[PDB]
Amino acid sequence: LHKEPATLIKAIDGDTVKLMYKGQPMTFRLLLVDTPEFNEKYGPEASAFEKKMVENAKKIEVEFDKGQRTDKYGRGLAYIYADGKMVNEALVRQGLAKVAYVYKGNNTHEQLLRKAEAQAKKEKLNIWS
Ligand SMILES: Cc1cn([C@H]2C[C@H](OP(=O)(O)O)[C@@H](COP(=O)(O)O)O2)c(=O)[nH]c1=O
Ligand SMILES: [Ca+2]
Repeated sequence: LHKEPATLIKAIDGDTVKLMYKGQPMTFRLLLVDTPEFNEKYGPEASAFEKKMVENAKKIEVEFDKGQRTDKYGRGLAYIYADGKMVNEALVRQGLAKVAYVYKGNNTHEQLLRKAEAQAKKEKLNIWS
């Protein structure tokens, strides 16, 4: 897997972000996670968390997995990094996302994220409280 440059356009909610990638605007959906919708419990906090993470970054990077790179809605499917820290992993680690939508062939970081989820749940953080 490879990290590729991109620049923030707009944080959208806990697990979607608009980025400029290869010079084109696109909505990215974070692989292997599910945050609550903004209307649900911890939704605003997931949104706020993702936003701060990408807005504070000097460097945003996109990492595609080995399988499909866009979903059925045209959203990019990637791991997103903020100054080298994976946003997908961080959300799970804080108990602001569940590991979710694990499809064969786009699951390189599954076991890393499940480990973070186990730590969040142990700590009774946020959605696990
Ligand atoms: C994360 C991810 C979501 N999706 C699709 C599955 C779901 O279809 P449905 O919309 O039919 O439920 C939807 C979940 O996205 P959201 O959690 O953003 O709503 O996005 C993929 O197809 N591949 C993926 O890797
Ligand atoms: Ca969601």
